[PDB]
Amino acid sequence: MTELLSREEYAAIAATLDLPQRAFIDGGFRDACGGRTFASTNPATGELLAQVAACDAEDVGHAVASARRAFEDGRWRSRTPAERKAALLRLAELLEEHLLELAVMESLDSGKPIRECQHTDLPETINTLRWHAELIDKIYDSTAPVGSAALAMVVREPIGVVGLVLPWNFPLLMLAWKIGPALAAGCSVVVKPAPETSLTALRVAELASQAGIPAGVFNVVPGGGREAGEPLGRHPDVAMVSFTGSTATGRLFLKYAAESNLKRVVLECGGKNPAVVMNDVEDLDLVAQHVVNGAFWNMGENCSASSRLIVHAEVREALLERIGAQLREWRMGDPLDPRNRLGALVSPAHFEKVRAYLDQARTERLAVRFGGATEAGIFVEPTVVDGVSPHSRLFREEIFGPLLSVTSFDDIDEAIALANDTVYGLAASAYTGSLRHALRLSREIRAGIVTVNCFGEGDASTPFGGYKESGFGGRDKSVWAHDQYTELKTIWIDAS
Amino acid sequence: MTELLSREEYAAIAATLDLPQRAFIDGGFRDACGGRTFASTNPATGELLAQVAACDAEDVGHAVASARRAFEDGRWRSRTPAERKAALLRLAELLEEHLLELAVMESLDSGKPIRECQHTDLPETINTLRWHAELIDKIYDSTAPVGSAALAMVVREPIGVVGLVLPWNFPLLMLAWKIGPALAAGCSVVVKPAPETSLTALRVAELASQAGIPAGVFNVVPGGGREAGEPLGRHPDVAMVSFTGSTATGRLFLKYAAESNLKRVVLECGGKNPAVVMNDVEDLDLVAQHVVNGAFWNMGENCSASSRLIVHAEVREALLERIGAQLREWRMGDPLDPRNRLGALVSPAHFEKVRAYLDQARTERLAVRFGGATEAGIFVEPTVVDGVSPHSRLFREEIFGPLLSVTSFDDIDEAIALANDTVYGLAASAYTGSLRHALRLSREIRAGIVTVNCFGEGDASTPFGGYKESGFGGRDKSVWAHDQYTELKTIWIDAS
Amino acid sequence: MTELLSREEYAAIAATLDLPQRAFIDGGFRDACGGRTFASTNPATGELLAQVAACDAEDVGHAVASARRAFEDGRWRSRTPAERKAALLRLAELLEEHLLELAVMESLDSGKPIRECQHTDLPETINTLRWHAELIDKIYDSTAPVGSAALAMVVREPIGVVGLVLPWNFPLLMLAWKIGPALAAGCSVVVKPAPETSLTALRVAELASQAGIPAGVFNVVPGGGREAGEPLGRHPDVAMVSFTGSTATGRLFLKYAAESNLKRVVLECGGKNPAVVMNDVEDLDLVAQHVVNGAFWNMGENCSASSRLIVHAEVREALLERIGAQLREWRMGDPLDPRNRLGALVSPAHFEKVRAYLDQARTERLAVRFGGATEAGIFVEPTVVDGVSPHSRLFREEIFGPLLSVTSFDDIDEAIALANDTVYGLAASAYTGSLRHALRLSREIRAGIVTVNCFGEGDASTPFGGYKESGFGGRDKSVWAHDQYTELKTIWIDAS
Amino acid sequence: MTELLSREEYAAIAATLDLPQRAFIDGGFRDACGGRTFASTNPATGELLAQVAACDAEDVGHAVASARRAFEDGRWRSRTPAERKAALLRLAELLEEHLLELAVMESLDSGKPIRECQHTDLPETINTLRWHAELIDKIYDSTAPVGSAALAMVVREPIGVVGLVLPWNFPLLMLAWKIGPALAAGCSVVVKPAPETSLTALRVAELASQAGIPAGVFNVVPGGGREAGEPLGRHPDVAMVSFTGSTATGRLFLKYAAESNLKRVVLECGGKNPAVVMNDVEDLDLVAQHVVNGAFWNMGENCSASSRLIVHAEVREALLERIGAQLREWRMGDPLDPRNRLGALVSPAHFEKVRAYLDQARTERLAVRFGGATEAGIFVEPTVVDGVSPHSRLFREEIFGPLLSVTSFDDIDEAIALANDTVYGLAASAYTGSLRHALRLSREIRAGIVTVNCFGEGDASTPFGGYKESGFGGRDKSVWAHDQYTELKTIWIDAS
Ligand SMILES: NC(=O)C1=CN([C@@H]2O[C@H](COP(=O)(O)OP(=O)(O)OC[C@H]3O[C@@H](n4cnc5c(N)ncnc54)[C@H](O)[C@@H]3O)[C@@H](O)[C@H]2O)C=CC1
Ligand SMILES: [K+]
Ligand SMILES: [K+]
Ligand SMILES: [K+]
Ligand SMILES: [K+]
Ligand SMILES: [K+]
Ligand SMILES: [K+]
Ligand SMILES: [K+]
Ligand SMILES: [K+]
Ligand SMILES: [K+]
Ligand SMILES: [K+]
Ligand SMILES: [K+]
Ligand SMILES: [K+]
Repeated sequence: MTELLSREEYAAIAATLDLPQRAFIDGGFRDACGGRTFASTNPATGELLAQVAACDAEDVGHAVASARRAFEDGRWRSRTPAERKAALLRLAELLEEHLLELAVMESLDSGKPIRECQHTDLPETINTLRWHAELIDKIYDSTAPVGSAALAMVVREPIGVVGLVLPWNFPLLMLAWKIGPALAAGCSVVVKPAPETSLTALRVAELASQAGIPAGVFNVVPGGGREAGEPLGRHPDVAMVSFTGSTATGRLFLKYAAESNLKRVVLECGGKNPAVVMNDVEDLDLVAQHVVNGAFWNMGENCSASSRLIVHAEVREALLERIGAQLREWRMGDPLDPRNRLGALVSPAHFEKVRAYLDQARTERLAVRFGGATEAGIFVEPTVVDGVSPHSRLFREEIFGPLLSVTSFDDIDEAIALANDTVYGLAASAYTGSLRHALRLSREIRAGIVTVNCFGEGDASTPFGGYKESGFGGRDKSVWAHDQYTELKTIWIDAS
Repeated sequence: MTELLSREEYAAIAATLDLPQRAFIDGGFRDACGGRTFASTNPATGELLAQVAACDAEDVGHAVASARRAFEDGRWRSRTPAERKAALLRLAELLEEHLLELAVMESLDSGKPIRECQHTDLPETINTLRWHAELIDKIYDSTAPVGSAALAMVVREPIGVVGLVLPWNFPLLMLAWKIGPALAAGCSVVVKPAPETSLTALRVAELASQAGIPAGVFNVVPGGGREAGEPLGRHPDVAMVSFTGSTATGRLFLKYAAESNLKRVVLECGGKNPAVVMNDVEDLDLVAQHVVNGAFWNMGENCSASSRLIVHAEVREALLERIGAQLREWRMGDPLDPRNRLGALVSPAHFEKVRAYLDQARTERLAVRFGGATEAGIFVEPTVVDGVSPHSRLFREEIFGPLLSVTSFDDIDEAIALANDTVYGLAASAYTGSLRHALRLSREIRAGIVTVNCFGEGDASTPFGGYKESGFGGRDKSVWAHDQYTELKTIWIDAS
Repeated sequence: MTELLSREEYAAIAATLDLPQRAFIDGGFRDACGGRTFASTNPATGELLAQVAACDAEDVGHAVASARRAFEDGRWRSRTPAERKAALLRLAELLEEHLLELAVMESLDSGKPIRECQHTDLPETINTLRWHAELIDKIYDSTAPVGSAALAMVVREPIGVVGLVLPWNFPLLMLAWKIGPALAAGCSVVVKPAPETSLTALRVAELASQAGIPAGVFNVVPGGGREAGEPLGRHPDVAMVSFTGSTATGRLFLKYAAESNLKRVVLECGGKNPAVVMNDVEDLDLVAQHVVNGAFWNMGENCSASSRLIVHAEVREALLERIGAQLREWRMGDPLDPRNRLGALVSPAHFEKVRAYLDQARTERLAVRFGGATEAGIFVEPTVVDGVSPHSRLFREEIFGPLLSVTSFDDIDEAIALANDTVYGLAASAYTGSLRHALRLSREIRAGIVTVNCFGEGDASTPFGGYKESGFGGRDKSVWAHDQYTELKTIWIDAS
Repeated sequence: MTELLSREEYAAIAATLDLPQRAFIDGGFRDACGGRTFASTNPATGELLAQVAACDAEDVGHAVASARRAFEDGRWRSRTPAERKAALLRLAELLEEHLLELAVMESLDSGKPIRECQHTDLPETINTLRWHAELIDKIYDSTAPVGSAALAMVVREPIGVVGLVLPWNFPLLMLAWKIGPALAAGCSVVVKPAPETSLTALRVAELASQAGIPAGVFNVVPGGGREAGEPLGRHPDVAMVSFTGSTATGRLFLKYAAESNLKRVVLECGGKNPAVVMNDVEDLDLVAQHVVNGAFWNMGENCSASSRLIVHAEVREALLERIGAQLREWRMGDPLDPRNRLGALVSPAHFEKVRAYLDQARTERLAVRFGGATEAGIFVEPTVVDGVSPHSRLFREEIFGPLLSVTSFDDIDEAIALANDTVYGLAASAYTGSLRHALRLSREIRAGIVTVNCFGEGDASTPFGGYKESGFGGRDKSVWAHDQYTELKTIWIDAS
C-alpha cells in the first residue's frame, strides 16, 4: 500500500494539473473538426475542469483512418509478441511514475474517492496492462490431429481496427481491461470514453505515445453517445467493437453491426447481483464485512456490486445488526479527503436516478433499515432496504448506486431460485460453512462469477462477464479476453 | 467407400419412403396449431413430396417451452458427458443403418446428386456426430493461478435453449455441424431448417428419440423464414442462436437479439473464396483437379466454393486447358442417377439468380471459356469465365452456382491483394511449390481457412468460419464449436 | 449392469474355455525358443489351468524385433489418428462380444470374484480402450508465439517400441491402461504380464489381431521377472518402459535404463493410502460404506486401497460400529459364486505375505476389532486393527491385502500430518461436511488423487499416479497418459 | 545491442571484482564444514581466481535441510504466483544492473569470450528469468469432464526440494533454464554447479537474496561431482533432480534415484547434431552463415552445435567455399578482447579431448579442409573435416569442440538416414527451398528441435530437449519446463 497524502496535498496536486482537452489522434492532440466542446465538471464541487473536444462522425472517421493505416502498415502489428510486450510494459511504467497525478485526475473528473483511486483503481489499471503485456508471448495456438499426409495449424490473427466504448464508473480500469488485450493482440484501437470521465483516457493516450505505441495505434475520441459512439459502431472499417455500459445501449451496437459491416460486437452490461447468506456460516461479522463491501464499494457504481442480499430467515436480524456496525466504518464526503471510502456519484443525472429508487422504496412502503439520506445533491448514503419481494422494482432493476435490497428465504432451494430470478447474470456471492451447500450455490447460480465466502470479481487471470442480459459474446480479463480481438484461421498444408 | 446402386434401385427406395410431414416437438410428431402446411416438392421434377407443417410463432413457442422444461429439469444436461456421448453415438449408428434411406431422401428434397449424398453427405454427417459425441468427455476446463488463499475454477456450462437456423445446400451436414456440439454440451435445441429441405431433419429428430435423446431436447420446427425463423430469434427464452445462410438474413438475427433478450448470436454466412495458383507448382494437372472440385462440388452451392480463380499469367492458359479436360469427367443430370456428380439446383428461384449471372457475363462481354448452358430450367453447366476484372459483378458477388471467374496476376503481391479484395473471408486455396510463397499466402490471405496445394474445408478437428462479413462470433466443427453453446463461469472459493 | 449368471453356468463357461498358452509375437502364437513352460494354476482350487510358454531374453529379442520393424514400417504408426481410433474401437467391440469368456478367464487365473470381473474389470477395460481410442483425434499440439519472421510448431511424435510390464491385481484393466494410450499414440508395444495372470493378456492380443492391429504392433511375452522382464527393460531397441508393480521392482527399471540405452521409464508403484474422517460428517453410515469399499474392494489387492483409517477421536467408535455392520454385506468364497464380493488372494506366496501382517499385529499386541481369519490357505477375512500408531509396521508398510489400520486424531492438523507420514503418495480419501476442512485436506495431503466424501480413483479422464515413492515420471488414464509415449519436437521454420 | 568496452576496460572491471568463494546456504555465505576448498582458475591464463568452498555430503545435507524447512513452512511457495513473479523480476533486474560485472566474471571462470558473454549469455539469462517469472500467473490447470455428481480438478503442485546439477559450457544460462521454472513453480532449489564455473552461480544466489527470494529457497553448493553431486542425487529429502551434462554422468543420477527415494530425474545430455543442406536452397551464402554459426558458436562447446554437415553432392564444394569465406570473420584469442567471437576452451583436460580428435582425423587420413591448429594449449581453430563416413569416430562421438564433419548424399532419403544415424537426438537443422522437402525433413529427423533454413535452439517459448540418449523425461524452456518441477493431483469432490 502506497502512502496516502493529506487533503491539502491532493488539492495542491489538483491545482497544478494541466488537464487534457483535445482528442488524441494519429500521435498527438487535435481539436474536433467542428471546433465544438463540452463541459467536464467536478461532480462534487460543480467547478468546471475543462472544455473537452466534442467529436462527431468526422473526427471518428479520421481516428479510424489513422488506425486503419497503422494496422495495414504493420507498424505495431508486425512487431514480435515479445516486442509488443516490451512497449506495453513501458506504458505501464509511465502510469506508475504518474500514479498520484492520474489518481487525482481520475477523482476530480469522476467523483471517486482519492483513497480508492490511489490504492485500487491506479494499481489495478497498471496491473491489468502488465498482465496482458506479459501474457501475449505465453499464448500457444494449435496444430490439429490430421495425420501424416497434411500439416494443419489453427492459429489466431488480430481482427483489425477495434472500437472500445467505455463507461464512467471505473474509467482507467475499464480502459486497461480493453486496451490491454486488444493492443497486445496487435490491433489498432479507437477509444470513445464516457463524456463524464474523458480526461484520464486522454492522458493515458499521450503517455502511450511517449512509451512508443506508434501513431494511430491507440486513439481517443471524446464526445457524446449518439454523436461519437454511434458513428464508431457504424463505421465500415472498424472490425470489432467491445462495449461496457448499460444493456439498453449495448443493444444499439448489435444494430450498428447488423446495419453496417457485420463487425464483431462484445457487450459487458449491467447486473442485479445476489449475495446469498446461509444459516451455517462460521463468522457472521466477516460475512457482514463482505456484504457491506460488495454493496457499497465505489458507492455501488459497480457492475459486480451486491444489490440483492438473499439471507436465511434465521440469521437475517443478526446479520443486519453486524451490517449496521460495519457501516460506521464507511466515511463519505469530499473525494479528496483521504479519510473517505465513499465519494460523490458521477453526475446530477445519475444522482437523480439512484434517488428515484429511494423514492420507489418509500412508495412501496418498504422498511429502510439503514441509510436513506442525501447530501449536496450528489452524495447518497449507503442504504439497506428490508422486506423486498421479487415483485418490487428494487428487486428487479439495476440501480447502480449504494442501495442494498434484503430478501429472506427458508431453504436453499428458495435461495437459489431467488438468486436466479433476474434477467441478468453478471456476478454472485455465496456464504456458507457447508461443502454441500457451497457446491450447490456455485454450480446452480447462473452468473459469470460466483465467489464463495468472499466478495469480488476474481483477479487478472479469471474471466469476467455476464450470462443472459449481462453480456454478449465474450469476457474481460484472463486469457479469454484475447479471443475478443482475434480471428481463428485453419492453415491446412497438403503433404501427401 | 460404400457401393452405389442402380438408378432404378434408388427410384425403388424413393417409391417406398414414408416421408415425415409434421413438426417434431417434445419427443414426437405433431401438426402446426393453425393447421397450415407448405408444399415440399422435388426440384428436379416438380412433384409434391409432402405437405409439411407450416409452423408459426405459436408452434415455436411450444417447441421452446418443451426445450426449456427439459433444460430446467436436467433430463439431458444432468447426464454425464460419457452418457451424453453414448446416446449421440447411438444416434449416429441409427443414421448409418438408414444411410440409403437418408441419402435418397436428401437427394429428393434438395436436388443434390445421390452419388455425393451417399459418399460425402451422409458419411460426413455420421462422422460429425461421432466426433462431437466422442469429444465431450475429452474436454478439460481450467483452474486459475490465484494462489494459496483461494481456489478458482473457470468452468463451462451449457447456455440453455439453442436455436439452430439452417440453409438448404447441405441440409443433413449443417444439421450435424450444429446439433453435434450443441447437444454434446447439454443444450436443448430447436431447429428451424430451410423450407426447401426440411424432410431429413425431421427424420433425424425421430431417430434421435429412438436413440434416447429425451423428449424436448431436440425439436424441429419447419416453416418459413419470417413465420418460424423470426419468432425463434425473438423468443425471450432462447439463450443462443447459431445461423448459417446469407449475410442479408444473418443481419436480421442480430436485430432480433437486440430487440429481445440479448441472446448470443453466431453467424456463418457467404463467401467469395479465391483460389491462388502460383507459377511454380509441381503438377498443373493436380492443381486443375483441385480447382475444378473447389468450384463445382455440389453445383457450386457451397459456402467454401472456389469462385475467384487468381492465377499467374505464365500458367493461366496451360491451367485452363487442363481444367477443360477435367470438366469432361463431371456428368450432370437426374439426381437419382449414380453417374452424375452434379444434380439439380435447389429451386427455380435459385436457378434464376444463377442464370442472371450467366446473362451478366454476356452483358459484360466476357469470354465464357467453358460451359455456359442450362437444361430443363433447373440445371446449370460448370462455367468458367475468363478475363474477369475486380470491377466485374461476377468478381464481387456471391453467385452460389457452378460459375468460376478467372483473373490474372504478375507477382504474388498482386495475387494477395486480389484475394483479399472482398468484404468476405470464409475460405481460400493456394497452390505453390515454394516454402517461402506457401507461408506468405497462408498468413496474408484474410480467411478462416487457407488450404495449401489442395482444396477443402479441413476435417472434423479444424474450425470452419468466416472473417469479415462471412461470419460473426464463432466457428463450426473442431473443439471451438463447443464455445458457441457454453458460458464461462469463474467459481472463486475463498480458503484464507 | 449386465445380468449375472449362476455358479453352475460360470463353471460351464470355464469348462469350455480353450486357454491360451503360447507367446503372441508378430501376428500369432508361438512357443518359447527354449520350449520351457511354467504352471498357471487357479489359486482358489489348486487346479492346473495351462502350461504357459516361459520366455527369456531370446523371445524378448524376437518380440522387440517384430515391434521395431512394425514401427519402422509405418504399418500402424502411419495410419491417421482417426484410423487408429477405428481399429482400437474394433478391438474394444471384440472384448465386449467376449465379455463373459474374458470375465471367467480373468477370475480363474487370478482368484478375483466373477461378480466384479463381470461388472467392473471387463467394463472398465472396454471403456479404457474406447476412451483412449476416441481421444487421439481430439488432441491438439501447439504453435509458439514467435512473431511474423518464423513459424514454430511444438508437436508430439510416438517414442517407438514401448515395453509394458504389468502386475497381477487387475490384469485386463492394467493392460488397457497401458496399451490404450500407447497404441493410440502409434507405438508398437511388447507386454510382459505377471506370470500369475498371463492368460487374458494373451487372449486380448489374439483378439487385437482379429481387429486389425497389424502384426508386431501388440506382442505379449509371458515369463518371469528376471527371466523376461529384465531383458525387456535392458533391451537397446526399446524406447520407453511403463511399469506398474512394487517400488522395489520399479527401482530396477531405473537401473536397466541407466545401464542400457537411457530409455524413458515411467513407474506406478505401491501406496499406503490414508482415509481421513472428520467429526463433522453428515452421514456416518455412508462414510463407513466408503471406507469398507476402499479398504476391501478386490480383497485389498489394490494400489488405491484405503489402508490407514485416520479418524477423529469423537467418531471412531461410532464409525467402527457402522463398519462392522457394513462388513456383514461382504461375502467371501468361491470366486465363481456370483454371491461373493471377495474372492481368493492371487497366490500362496501373496497369501503368506498378507497373513504375516496378521501375525505382526498380534506381535505388537494390537486390537483386532474385526476379522482376522483365514480359509483354505488362500482367503483372508476383511480385518480391522484398532490402535495403530505411526511406529507400527502395519502403519508404514504396504500390505496389499484386506487389512485396515485405525489411528485416532484430535485436530485436523494432526490428521494431515498423519496422512502425510509415509514415503508413499498414491491416493487419499477425506470425509467432512465443512468447506474449510475439505479444502485443507484436499490441498495439503500429498497424493496423486484426493477424493472427498467418497472413495475411488477418478474416472477415465482423470490422471492416476503417485507422489514420492508411489510413482516416477508420469500418470495413467486421462490425456496426460499420452505424454508417457510421445516425444516433444519443436519445428522452427524461418520465414524472414 | 549494448555497447562493447575496450580490452583494457574489461581488464579493469576484472581487477576490481570481489569474487564469491563460499557456499550460499540459507540466505547467506558460509564455508564448507570440513573447511576444504578447490582452486578455480582462469583457463586462459592459469591464474587463481578464488579458493572456492569444496562442499561434501554434510554441506549438501545442510543445504537440503534449509531448502526443506523453507518448503514446509511456505515462506516462498505460499506466496501467490503474482508475488513469486515479482521477486523473480526483481532478480532479473538486478542481473541487468550488474550485467558487465557478471559478463566479465562469466568469461574469467569459463574462457568464454566477453563479446558473447555480454551480447548473448547475460541477455539470454536475464530473459529466461523474466519469461518464466511472467509465465507463472498465466498457467491454467484443469477440471475434468466427470458430470454433475462430482467436481474434479486436476491441479499442479510444486514437487518439493529440487536438485539442479549444471555443466560448464553455459554456466549462467543453464542456471536460468533451471531456476526460472523451478522457483516460479514454488520449489526450493539446491544448485550444484560445475567446478570449472561456480563463481557466477554464487553471485546470482546472493543477488536473489537481495531481490527477496527468502532464505533457503535458492542455495548453491559448489564442489566436485562425486563429492557434492552424488550426495545431492542420493539425498532422501530431494524430490527431483534436473541434470544437464554428459550422458555418462546423467546415467548415474538414474541409479542414485533407484538407490534412494525414487526422486524424479530429468536428464539433458549430449548430441551429435546434423545439418542437412539440400541442393535447392535459394542462398548458399546464407546457408554457410548458419552452418558456421551452428558449428562454432561458443567454440563448439554447445549441446545444440552443428557437428555433422550432411550436404548434397551437387552443392558440397560451393558450400565449403563460402564456409571458408565465412570463417575469416571468426577471430580467436584473449577472452577479454571484444574482437574475438571465440575464446579459450574450458580446461586443459577438455583441450586434450578436442585435440585427440584432430589427431584422430589425421590418423584416419581425412581431408582437413579448414583450420586444424591449436594455440597456447587452450585454443582450437574452427575445423572442417571433409569426406567423413558414418563409420568414422568423428561421425559418431560427441567432440564438444569446434570441429565440423562433412558427409555427402545423393538423395533426400539418404540424407534423412544419415541424420538419424546416431544414438542421440538433441537438435538438427535443415536447409531447402522446397515446401515438400521442408515438411519431410521437419517430420522425419528424430530430434527435439529441427530448425528449417536457420540454425538455433528456438526461443524462450519453445521446449528444448533430446530424443533417445540426448535426454530423459523432460524439456527445458517453454511452458513444458513447468512439468519437470510439479506433481499432478486429481481433487475429486463428491456432490451427489
Ligand atoms: N551436452 C551438454 O550439455 C554437455 C555435455 N558435456 C559432455 O560431457 C563431457 C564430459 O564433461 P564433464 O565436465 O565431465 O561433464 P559431466 O557430465 O560429468 O558434468 C555435469 C555435472 O555433473 C557433475 N558430476 C560429475 N560427475 C558426477 C558424479 N559422479 N555424480 C554426480 N554429479 C557428477 C559435474 O560436477 C557437473 O556439475 C564433455 O567433454 C562433453 O562431451 C559436457 C558439458 C555439457
Ligand atoms: K466530469
Ligand atoms: K433494456
Ligand atoms: K465479423
Ligand atoms: K423441396
Ligand atoms: K447484404
Ligand atoms: K447473452
Ligand atoms: K494363475
Ligand atoms: K523398497
Ligand atoms: K529417452
Ligand atoms: K575455473
Ligand atoms: K556413455
Ligand atoms: K518421484
